[PDB]
Amino acid sequence: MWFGEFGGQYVPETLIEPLKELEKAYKRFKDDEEFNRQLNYYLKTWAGRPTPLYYAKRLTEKIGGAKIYLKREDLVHGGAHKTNNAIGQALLAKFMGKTRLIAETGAGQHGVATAMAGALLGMKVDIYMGAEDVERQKMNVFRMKLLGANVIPVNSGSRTLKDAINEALRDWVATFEYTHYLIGSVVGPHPYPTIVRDFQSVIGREAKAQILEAEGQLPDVIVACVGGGSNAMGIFYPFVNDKKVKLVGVEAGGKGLESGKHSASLNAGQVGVFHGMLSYFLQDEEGQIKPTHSIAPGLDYPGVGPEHAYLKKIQRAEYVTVTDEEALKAFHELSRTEGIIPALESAHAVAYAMKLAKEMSRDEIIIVNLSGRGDKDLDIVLKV
Amino acid sequence: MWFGEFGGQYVPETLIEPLKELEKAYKRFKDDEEFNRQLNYYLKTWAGRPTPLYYAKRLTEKIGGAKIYLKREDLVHGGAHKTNNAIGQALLAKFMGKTRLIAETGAGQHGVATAMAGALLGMKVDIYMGAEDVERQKMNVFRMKLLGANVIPVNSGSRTLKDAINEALRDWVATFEYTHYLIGSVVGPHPYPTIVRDFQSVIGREAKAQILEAEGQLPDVIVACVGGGSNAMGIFYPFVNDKKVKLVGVEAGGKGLESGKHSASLNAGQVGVFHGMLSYFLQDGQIKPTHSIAPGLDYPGVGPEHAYLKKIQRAEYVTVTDEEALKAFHELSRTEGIIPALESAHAVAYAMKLAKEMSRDEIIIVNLSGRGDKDLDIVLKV
Ligand code: NA
Ligand code: NA
Repeated sequence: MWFGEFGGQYVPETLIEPLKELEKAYKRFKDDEEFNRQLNYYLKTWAGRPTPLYYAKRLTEKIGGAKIYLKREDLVHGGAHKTNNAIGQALLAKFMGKTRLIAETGAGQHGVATAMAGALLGMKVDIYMGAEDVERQKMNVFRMKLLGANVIPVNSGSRTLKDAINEALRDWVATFEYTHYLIGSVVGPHPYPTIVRDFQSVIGREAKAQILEAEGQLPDVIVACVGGGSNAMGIFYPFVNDKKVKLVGVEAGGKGLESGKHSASLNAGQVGVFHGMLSYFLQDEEGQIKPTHSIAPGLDYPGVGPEHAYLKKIQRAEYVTVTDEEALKAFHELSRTEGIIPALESAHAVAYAMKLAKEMSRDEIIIVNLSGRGDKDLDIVLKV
Repeated sequence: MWFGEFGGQYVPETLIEPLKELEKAYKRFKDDEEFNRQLNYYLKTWAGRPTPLYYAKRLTEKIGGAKIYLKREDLVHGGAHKTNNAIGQALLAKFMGKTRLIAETGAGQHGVATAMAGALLGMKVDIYMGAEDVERQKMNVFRMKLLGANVIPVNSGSRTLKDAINEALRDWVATFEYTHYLIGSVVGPHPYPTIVRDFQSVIGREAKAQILEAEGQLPDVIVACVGGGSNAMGIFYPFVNDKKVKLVGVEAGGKGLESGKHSASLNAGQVGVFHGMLSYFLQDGQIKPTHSIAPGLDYPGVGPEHAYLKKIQRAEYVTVTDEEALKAFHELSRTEGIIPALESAHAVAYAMKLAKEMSRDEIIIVNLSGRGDKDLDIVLKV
């Protein structure tokens, strides 16, 4: 439940029953032979795992320092690592006898991954999304409908993510007998931060075997962007006990940390309670979740998962920030130099790895988690 | 250069030398160990090959006849099978010592694939595109520029694909010493129909191994959409000598064959010279305008190797309308959680019809040539 002092289950009493049932089901199935056979079957034949580990030779030669490798999550079905968790949890729900998935979504990217997994597995899908966010992300709303999901605009309160979370929780209280609440990052009350990390750990397990095959040794550094923290935990987790492997999470610097238009919760936030967890949040003087900004839609989440708060505390991972401008430069540079258009989220990680590689020697190795592809971001990059 | 009575090399004398040199280099590199090592290395690490073969269980059960498997070219880097050929030819060009790639593009899809492959290999990329198509395809043009390519609008003639083709040819005449002309389908003068087929044949080779692993037998039918015909040849070719495997090509029926607004060249075209080859093209003597809701099926011709397979009746060619393709687009999205390319949706639509008339122990593989992210704006605007 706890990662040092971070995590917990800060929920109304009514949710203790569904969370207990979910934890018991997860304990039973997580190492079950049949459950894992079906999960591996869907990951392989539907999602296209394993994803390759790509040596960005041109980008490496240009910078003239460490070798940069890219873990190609951009190639998973849907174009984002989110799929790995959507499948795992949707299948877990099916094994629990659930017939319905619900989820909240801010950018709509988790909404899409949940819709896709629900369609795959023949489940009903209802997605809660703040009305202001429905307005900003019309193509993701269309995608979800195309995939058979029902998008429910949340018109109450602030009409944003926090209002969608509350409606999702309220729904789940009433419908948990047949409905699974599918959380999209390493956030939420226990057991979700653990479950999501476990379903993303395939990223790091593949990358470890791939880098040993390619180079005969572990990486010197692994760099991943951090929203809620799921792609970063997924690639980090299998290396945590490899003491010499440096781990770097990259948060959204937005328009600058001084500008207050960012989403760097670890760097600039404070300890607080939200979404049923004790972790770091960007929140105002009155304890309310405060406005966040990134050019990358998926880095708008106002907090960060408790396992990252813990990793920062014990100094096992370092956490840095990259601005909108630096992420944009990296988005262009990767496209031109390697013919890979990255997600703006992932471009934050590419940006930082480019700075880091320059200092390091040529025999050293950086793996960047390329968490998604940038087709989704073409509109806004063209606008800006 | 010939596939029965189709194919050939209908070019001016100025292009004979470049084509001979390409043929000679291709013979030298196609079975060369190092060339193939590097090709497979890029296909694996950069493009993500092999693509999976997916059993569409829910779609199968819903229709209640044959098993429907999908060869998932939608998961290749870029979202379309075009990447396989773009990497192949770009690497060939590099092994020949070329520093520059040119190509023509209609919807921008081959232009994007060429631009990606050129970026990968450190080559200069110029893309000829008709000015009418440039105006209609804002996002693909942007993709191409974002990938480091230069888009050269063509304002000659009717400002369409045929004018782009003619401009690209004119360029290659001048620049061939250092420029490779990268043709995007199984079309053009020899040796291009052969080369592109050979670079797409990886699709069928994987699919053969994958279906034997899953079902212990070859499929009863293979279904693929046909524009110029590269994704179809890629999946067909390794099964051509497996006599019991039925091969079906699906052309764009558009608004309907009787409406005349379509791109069904095999079905309704006549035999003639166009783009340096003898094959079927849609005509009025002149090139006729074509239509499909799928941008990639708007090519007025078809590869000579399909003309040939049709004539000897090794493959059957059919058509599917815009409306049928759209129904299948929606159906695959809802039922399997895969948003297909509108091109690929033609194959899916036909496979769903055919599946209903077959037994539950029979097997269909559909080539899912690409993903549908690129078509969302079209489908919403509809
Ligand atoms: Na955050
Ligand atoms: Na045609």
